[PDB]
Amino acid sequence: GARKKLRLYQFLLGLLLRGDMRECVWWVEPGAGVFQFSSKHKELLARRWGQQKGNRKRMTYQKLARALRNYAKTGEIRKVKRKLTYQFDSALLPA
DNA sequence: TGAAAAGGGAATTGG
DNA sequence: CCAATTCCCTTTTCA
Ligand SMILES: *O[C@H]1C[C@H](n2cnc3c(N)ncnc32)O[C@@H]1CO
Ligand SMILES: *O[C@H]1C[C@H](n2cc(C)c(=O)[nH]c2=O)O[C@@H]1CO
Repeated sequence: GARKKLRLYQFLLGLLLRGDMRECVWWVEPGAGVFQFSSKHKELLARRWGQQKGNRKRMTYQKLARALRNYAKTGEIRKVKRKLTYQFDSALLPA
């Protein structure tokens, strides 16, 4: 009996779709899947991610961005050439 | 002028 | 052994 936990891209996509923590992350170009983190309030979302996963240490945005870097391999999220800006693969977005 | 932002290697670990 | 987590290292920017 192995318990399921959220993946980072799901956590973030759920935040965006529901308009939660809109002070910490927001759509920049929603039709294109492009979103961006708040420069001042991103660590609050980071801590919320750590709690969500029940990790032993406090989650910081450095460790969160470090995690996002690995998605370059599988392609669910890529970094965009804009400050604290990222992009979801379009197969995660409606038509 | 140092915090922030951007990369990175790799050992680790819950499940 | 995935899917991050954790820790540490770098360079570049600019507020
Ligand atoms: O101690 C040096 C460096 C520091 N300082 C702060 N902001 C600076 C900019 N924009 N250019 C150069 N030096 C900067 O103050 C002293 C120089 O005035
Ligand atoms: O492919 C490897 C790793 C895999 N493995 C090992 C262990 C200890 C575990 O808990 N899960 C798991 O999938 O088994 C193969 C042999 O070690």
